Amino acid sequence: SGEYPTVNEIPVGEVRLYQIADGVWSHIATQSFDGAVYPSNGLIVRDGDELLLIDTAWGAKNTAALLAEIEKQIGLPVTRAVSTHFHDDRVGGVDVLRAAGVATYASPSTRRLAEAEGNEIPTHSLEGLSSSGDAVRFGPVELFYPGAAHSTDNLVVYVPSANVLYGGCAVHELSSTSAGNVADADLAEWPTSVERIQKHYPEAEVVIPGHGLPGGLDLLQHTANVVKAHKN
Ligand SMILES: C[C@H](OC(=O)c1ccc(CN)cc1)c1cccc2c(-c3ccc(CS(C)(=O)=O)c(Cl)c3)c(C(=O)O)[nH]c12
Ligand SMILES: [Zn+2]
Ligand SMILES: [Zn+2]
Repeated sequence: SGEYPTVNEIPVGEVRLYQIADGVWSHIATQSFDGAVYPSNGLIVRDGDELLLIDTAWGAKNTAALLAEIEKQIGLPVTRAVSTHFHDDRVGGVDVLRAAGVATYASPSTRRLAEAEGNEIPTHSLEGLSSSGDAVRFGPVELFYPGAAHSTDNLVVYVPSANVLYGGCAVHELSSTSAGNVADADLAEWPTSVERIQKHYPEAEVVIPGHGLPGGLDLLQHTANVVKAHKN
């Protein structure tokens, strides 16, 4: 159909790519957790004759499959990866990346939390992101720390060439009916963090959530709405 691929269409272990814009893809994979199956997204951004990866494919074997799919579909080497928070859907697979020549990065907050939780740990620390509203450049993207939301360390990623906003797990898809896995969330700060994203990226054309279908800037307001209803 060429439509964005949904949880039931992706067996656990296989990875899909979806072209978002020129030089921008999402990657989609599925994983089992606590007896249910979930999709999750990441991003790929062309960086000259190399690629920048945002987030793993949620597990070691999924991430190996991601690398194979990139080779098949794109054929440029992944040289760097950024993980946007410490959960396994973002860092699970960092060891696979590190053994495939990829330099792995995350904020110091993410690295601390990953280490404390027993999740895989990116090698390199991203300074300059410790206060909400902070932004830094990283190859063809901007990394932005909006404040605590889904997690206290969550980062969002903007692709200025294409006006693509990758919200990661701080942003939910339009069909969502709850705020996802909130165990490490700050439901009270989340709307404020989303407002910071809205103010900083008003020209975003595509908004990609951490899980589920991309859309437009409405994903941000919807996220605030579902989080408020969850807190309530
Ligand atoms: C890998 C990730 O682990 C955690 O978070 C986690 C938190 C604490 C512990 C305890 N040490 C362990 C693991 C995770 C595991 C399993 C599921 C998720 C979901 C998710 C996403 C969407 C929906 C549909 S929705 C919006 O309509 O609710 C749902 Cl149900 C869940 C999300 C997310 O929200 O980012 N992260 C998910
Ligand atoms: Zn998470
Ligand atoms: Zn998530």
